[PDB]
Amino acid sequence: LECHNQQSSQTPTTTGCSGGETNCYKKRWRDHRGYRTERGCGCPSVKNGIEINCCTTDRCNN
Repeated sequence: LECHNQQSSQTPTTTGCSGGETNCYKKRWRDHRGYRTERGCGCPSVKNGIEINCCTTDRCNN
């Protein structure tokens, strides 16, 4: 279980999940004054048009 955390490019870090958590997520969106991005732990959260990708194959945030 190992995932990295590159909050909005900026700087990529390394933070895996634990305590009953083992799911990586890759969500991002850009709207009128509302662009954000997060890729740490998650999975449930999808819609239409935004960008979302869940993974859990040990180091799958590339």
